[PDB]
Amino acid sequence: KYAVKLKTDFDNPRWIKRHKHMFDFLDINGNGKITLDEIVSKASDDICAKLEATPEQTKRHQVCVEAFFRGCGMEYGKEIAFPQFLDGWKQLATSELKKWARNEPTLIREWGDAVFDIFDKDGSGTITLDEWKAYGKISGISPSQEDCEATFRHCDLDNSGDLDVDEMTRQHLGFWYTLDPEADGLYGNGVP
Ligand SMILES: Nc1nc2ccc3cc(O)ccc3c2nc1Cc1ccccc1
Ligand code: NA
Repeated sequence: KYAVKLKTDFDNPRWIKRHKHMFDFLDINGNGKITLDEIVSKASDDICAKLEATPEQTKRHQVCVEAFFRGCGMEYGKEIAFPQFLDGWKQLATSELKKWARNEPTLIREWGDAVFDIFDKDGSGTITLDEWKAYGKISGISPSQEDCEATFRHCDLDNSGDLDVDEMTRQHLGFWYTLDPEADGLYGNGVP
């Protein structure tokens, strides 16, 4: 009655290969295993150092990356291979889509909040192309300057050509969770 079907396509190779691409990126030494320890050191503490984020921003960012990948079933001290990684993404995505439909806070959005906070010079919550290019290179999500520019042509921008968190979070829902065709090309040619 009150039920609505959630947009998912977890059996599609295009969604599987998206997270396989990122898993290999996390799998620095290419041994097929990753840990939450490495994610939080690389994907958080080391990004915030290069971005010169404040200590509190560094802490808040760590809390959000920590919580996000715990929603994937990862815990400190546990090695994780891709099959488990992808099964956790199925659970994470399904959970996140329900929270979103119910207007409950989502891990993807809070992660986005922590990132935008680092680039919130004036408090209006804007990310400029130049800021994104720096993030994309430091986080490794988008080192190519061309890809970063494609991301901004792809996204809806404000009057200054800038980007806000709601937009990027809605893109992320389509790109990482549901495989919405509207999110295709979010990172240009950097991520399939
Ligand atoms: N910066 C990222 N870092 C990673 C790192 C590993 C990932 C592994 C996945 O399987 C899927 C996505 C990612 C990932 N996605 C982003 C995008 C993002 C940008 C801004 C705020 C929040 C997220
Ligand atoms: Na590894």
